[PDB]
Amino acid sequence: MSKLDSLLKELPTRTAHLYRSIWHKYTEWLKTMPDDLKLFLSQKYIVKYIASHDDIAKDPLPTCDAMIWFSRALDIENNDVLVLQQRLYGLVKLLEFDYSNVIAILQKISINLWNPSTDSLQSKHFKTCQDKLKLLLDFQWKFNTNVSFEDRTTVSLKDLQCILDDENGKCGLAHSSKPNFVLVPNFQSPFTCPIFTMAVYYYLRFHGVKKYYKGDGYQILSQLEHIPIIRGKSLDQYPRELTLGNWYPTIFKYCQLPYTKKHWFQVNQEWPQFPDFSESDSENTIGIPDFYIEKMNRTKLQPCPQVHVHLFPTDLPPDIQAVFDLLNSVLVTSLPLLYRVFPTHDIFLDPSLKTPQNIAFLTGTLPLDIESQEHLLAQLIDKTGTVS
Amino acid sequence: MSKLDSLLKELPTRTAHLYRSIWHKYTEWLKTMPDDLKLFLSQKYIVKYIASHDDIAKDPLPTCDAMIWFSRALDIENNDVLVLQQRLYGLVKLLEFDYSNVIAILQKISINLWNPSTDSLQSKHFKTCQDKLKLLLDFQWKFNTNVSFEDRTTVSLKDLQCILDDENGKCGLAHSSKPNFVLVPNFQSPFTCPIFTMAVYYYLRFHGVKKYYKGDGYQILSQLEHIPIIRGKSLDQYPRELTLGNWYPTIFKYCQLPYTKKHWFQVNQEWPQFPDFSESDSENTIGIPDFYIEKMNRTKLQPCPQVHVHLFPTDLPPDIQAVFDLLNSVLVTSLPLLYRVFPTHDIFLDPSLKTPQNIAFLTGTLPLDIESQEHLLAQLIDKTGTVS
DNA sequence: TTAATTTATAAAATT
DNA sequence: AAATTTTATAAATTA
DNA sequence: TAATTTATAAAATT
DNA sequence: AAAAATTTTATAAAT
Repeated sequence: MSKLDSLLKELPTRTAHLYRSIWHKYTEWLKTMPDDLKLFLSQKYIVKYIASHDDIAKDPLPTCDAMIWFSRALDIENNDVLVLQQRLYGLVKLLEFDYSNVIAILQKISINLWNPSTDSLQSKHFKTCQDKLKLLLDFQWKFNTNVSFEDRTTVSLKDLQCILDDENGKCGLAHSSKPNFVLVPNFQSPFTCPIFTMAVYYYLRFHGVKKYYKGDGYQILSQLEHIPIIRGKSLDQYPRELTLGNWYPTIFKYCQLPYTKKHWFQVNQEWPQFPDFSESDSENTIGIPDFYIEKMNRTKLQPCPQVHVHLFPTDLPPDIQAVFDLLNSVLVTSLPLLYRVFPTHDIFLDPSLKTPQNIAFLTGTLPLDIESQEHLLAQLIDKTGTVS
Repeated sequence: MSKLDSLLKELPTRTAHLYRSIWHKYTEWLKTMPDDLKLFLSQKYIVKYIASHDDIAKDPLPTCDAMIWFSRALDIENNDVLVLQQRLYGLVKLLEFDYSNVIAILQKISINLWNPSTDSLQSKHFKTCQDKLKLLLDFQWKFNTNVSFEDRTTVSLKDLQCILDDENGKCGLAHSSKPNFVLVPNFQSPFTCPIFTMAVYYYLRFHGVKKYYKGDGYQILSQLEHIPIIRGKSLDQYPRELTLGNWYPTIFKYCQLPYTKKHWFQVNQEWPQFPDFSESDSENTIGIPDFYIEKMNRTKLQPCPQVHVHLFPTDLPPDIQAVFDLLNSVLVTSLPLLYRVFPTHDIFLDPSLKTPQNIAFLTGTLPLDIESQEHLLAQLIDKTGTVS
């Protein structure tokens, strides 16, 4: 703006200068879109700019400081500008944050929590594979989505919205409600995948295993208002906190990793987060740019594969169906692997998996060669009957 | 060629056709290069083509086969064609291979091997930080280059050639001789960098530590004909096979990871490998395309950071000097971090490090914020006096 | 020296 | 009909 | 019993 | 410098 220039005198020549340059770029870019004072600055465009330029992406900060300046250096609400700042720092923490460190904590347990044979733990909970899978689902969930606990128990499954977009090659489970997050399938590492986890856990939870553990039945998906993602004693509620706070150290010991409750029961800020916003498109999914999702779920976005085999019901209210079809897809996709590693898993004890056919496909071609999961196995403390 | 077409008769229509297209692409691409038959199929051009196209690179296989066909489907000598196959397959592993898995073994070890205090291990060996580092260097070295042990003992460090190219922003340690490999600093993860470990190691080898144990001296770099990348009892020789073979399991038990000797003392095929070839440029380093090096060293390529501090001698034979100055750069770059984590480390006991200045910067800026290294630490079995 | 908080123990209530 | 999430409550962590 | 890994007995250097 | 100790060499045991 004509009136703007005068306000860069007031600044040290050097920075006033960089800002001039940044500015020139961001505009000369912005001339690439359809559509003059403030609306030029809104999280959407600044974020897009920053993420779409490697040059900028690697070193975002001076750009961010610039934008917060230009913003507050214009008429923009103080709160507002600061919420911007929040989002911008979030964006960095995302871009820069290297997961390559945190990962082995994920790996370390995920595997040890899948292994149906754990001798080393006498602990009453985790007696079944369902207790295991419940906990691990929670944790994998926090790890990927970075969400508060209490918020974790606030989310009703019926709220969940399947993302199947084959136009753009996308699939996931999104929540646009109070917690704001998007989960994506990792097909290259099923075990560390929170959905594949939820798929197994949900098969045992609902279908149940005949002649072992009563399913809850899928009927209750109607007669019930709130359908917790993981179920405590009562059908309609998430497990109580402390309970979990007990389950957690029990596994962290077993895996011999140091445990801090605050990490998993409350938002972890050294860590990345999803923005907040008060059905998808090429570059974004629910409200969220895809790089956010790919980065926090640490896997490239893919289209839902099509299986022919249905372990989950095909008859169901339209709302939940798309979900269960997704869970079917992931489950059926990676189930052969699970069978080659932990054939001793509870899920395989259902007759339904005992049919000539289901046995046929569990035994057929492998999703990805074993020689891929070698490490992953290396990371547990109880070697099974199958050692490779 | 003219007398080619008739031989695509001979096959399946479909697989004739697929080759026809691969061919068309591939040739229509080569127009793009300066420069009449068998020449045109050479590992160089095929590899460049495959890697330079994301489309192919994701699914290299049909191309690779089509090429082996065309090759043997013209007059090309047998083993020769089979070598080409060897190369290609080696590529494919290189491209597709997921290190996301093998990783935590590296991590989980190197950290522990760094740690000066091992309460959980009694074993005599590795008592000195030297021994631990010796091993750790071997291990990281294999892990990064995938080389035979015997071959590991064949390499004379004078054979080593420092690559500093700041026009393309590259630095590393190269070998064009019998074993063929290139190593690169990982500045993101110094502990998991084999060059950093070789730097510290070397200081503790050559300069030694005052008041504890003898410096080997930087003189012997002339007198001796063969300088083993690490030394056993004798100055001029690599340590014997059985010894290392003793070390290794000792560290893994301590770290509670399984152990297979074949993995570290012989080529591991499941794993990738560098090409054999019988002073870099933009896209390749010794003989080798850069993606090979970035992928197998699992770090982006960068320029050598210039340091104003010299822990290594600035007076030497021109041959070895460049090498050290690299070592110095890595060492001086990452040393503050090591100090903030393991002060207790042997290296800090030298007076030279007790100078008003050397302490001046060891306490100065930090290379990358600690909150970065939380995980890496989380995997050790002995928590030091400093805890975070 | 109050808080606010993660752990560590004792009857109870349900699945 | 057993057994452990659930309350409940205090002890031991801190700030 | 291949062989490939592991432990034990005199020895030789650092 | 003389004397401690573990890589060494070998050699047998065992997987």
